[PDB]
Amino acid sequence: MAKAAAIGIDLGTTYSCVGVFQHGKVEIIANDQGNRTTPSYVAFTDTERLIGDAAKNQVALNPQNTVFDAKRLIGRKFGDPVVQSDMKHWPFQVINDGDKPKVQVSYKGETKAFYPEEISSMVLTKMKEIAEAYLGYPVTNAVITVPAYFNDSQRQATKDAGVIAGLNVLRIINEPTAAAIAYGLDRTGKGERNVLIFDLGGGTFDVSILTIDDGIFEVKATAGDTHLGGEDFDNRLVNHFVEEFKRKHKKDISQNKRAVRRLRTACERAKRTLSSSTQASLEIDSLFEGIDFYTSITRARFEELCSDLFRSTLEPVEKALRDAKLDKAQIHDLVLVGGSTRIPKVQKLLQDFFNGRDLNKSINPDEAVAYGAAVQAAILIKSTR
Ligand SMILES: Nc1ncnc2c1nc(Cl)n2[C@@H]1O[C@H](CO)[C@@H](O)[C@H]1O
Repeated sequence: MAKAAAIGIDLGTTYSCVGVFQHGKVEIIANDQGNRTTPSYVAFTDTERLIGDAAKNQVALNPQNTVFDAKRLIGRKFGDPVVQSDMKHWPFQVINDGDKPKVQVSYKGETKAFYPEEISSMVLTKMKEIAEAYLGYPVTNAVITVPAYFNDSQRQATKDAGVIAGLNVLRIINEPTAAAIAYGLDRTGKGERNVLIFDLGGGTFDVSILTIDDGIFEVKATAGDTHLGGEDFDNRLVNHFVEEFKRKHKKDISQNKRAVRRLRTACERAKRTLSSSTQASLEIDSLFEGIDFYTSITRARFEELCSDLFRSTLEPVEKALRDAKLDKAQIHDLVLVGGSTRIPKVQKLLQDFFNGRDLNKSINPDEAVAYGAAVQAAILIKSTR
């Protein structure tokens, strides 16, 4: 029953996803708000602790006590220059507890501090409860994914997050490996298969090259930009609309925090529409000083606004190919991961770079990692019996 069941969890920097392999198919499980992905956010309020959508929805009102980006801290020392650099951009407090970072917040009127693995365990507990509500029984066995470049300390702290969350961690697997499993790229018989995973998420960009020799995976190269993702494209749209509002009304909205946030969420939505329509409309009632902001933008203008950012995704692709000592024609498969890979210009740039090649994109890119993890969790729990 529950002991013969296992889930696959993609514990992402900005969003998390949970899947279950049953009756010959993967089911990506929708949360209680009907969403197939859940924000990796934890909010501490005057009455409760919020996780996911409810935590993301109140981030504007409670920025000091809304934790996100715990994956950027997990398994790291406080003195790490990555931690020191990132801390300058977060609205929550990061403290030092014997060279280990802790996030410090106000919860129910009291000062509390949490290890990154305790924050990630609250995200994992939520994914576990989402699976349990779908299945009708508690599931405890899980496969949890991590980036291919995570070292032993980051992998161990992720497994610790799983234990705190009440999960039996069957295995910690690499995100590009789970994505290759989702597409069945390890079941092509004999002979070495070279796979490139192009993973463009909400806040990070990763390129991974894997060799699959008779079911055995080997990471040949990892490249990317830890500070490039979908949110940079939302911000390019924000700057455009701030300049358009200034041209139409001769008023600068940039300093009004509420106006900028409402414009930001509307921009994120319009950006998503631009992946399937050639135009999107913004409909903001009383954006600033009682002025409605009803406008539109073409996909052509959006592509111009992010042109340099889209083109920059090809430098880590070339870098990974040189590190792996492989030419483009030596790559057998191209896999898309992350919601931002739905952007048509991004697909066109990657396809043209690989000389007109087909892309593996039939599985929802923001769900491919959880899909593969769910497949692996089923194989692993079956072998355990
Ligand atoms: N249809 C889409 N077109 C463009 N961007 C998208 C789309 N869906 C998501 Cl999610 N994202 C973005 O992916 C990230 C999460 O993986 C977020 O930045 C989200 O906006």
